[PDB]
Amino acid sequence: SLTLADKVVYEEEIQKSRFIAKAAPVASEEEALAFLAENREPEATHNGHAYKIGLLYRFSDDGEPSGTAGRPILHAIEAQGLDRVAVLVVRYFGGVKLGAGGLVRAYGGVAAEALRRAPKVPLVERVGLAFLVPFAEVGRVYALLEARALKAEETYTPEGVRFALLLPKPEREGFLRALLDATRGQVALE
Repeated sequence: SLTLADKVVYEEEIQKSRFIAKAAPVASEEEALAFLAENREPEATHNGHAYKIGLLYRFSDDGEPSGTAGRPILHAIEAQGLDRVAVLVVRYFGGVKLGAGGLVRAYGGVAAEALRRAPKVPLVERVGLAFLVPFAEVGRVYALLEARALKAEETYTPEGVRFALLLPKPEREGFLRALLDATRGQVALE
């Protein structure tokens, strides 16, 4: 999954209605509601929104016909493979009715455009690994760590060196395989 690397604002007029999409990365529901509260415009016709944080998601039509604003925004977030993102779409009615179909395309479309234009970065979960290395294998492990640009907490004991490492979840498997290979399996995973 990708998340936003900065906040973005994108405005577009559709059949005279003014749509302003404001998006930001959010790592907790507290942050999502804080962002929405700060960016909502009280005198707008509607402040539709949606956000996704892992399994947690939320969407709101704020008065628009049910299913025409909130879900389309959430679908735009999901369609671009984003997570830990909140999107608000402020709307100022301009005198021309868009119709349910047009609303779905407007809210979803403007949210999608804002998300496409925003800078994005991979959403990575940091995880830890710990293992005990016999003294005969320590040299090979330090070389491996250097070779993979990894730094670890080290504890020297009578049975060898205990290493504690933090790294991206997607890289955990590759590292353990590299470790087991460099030491020919002579290590105790903890």
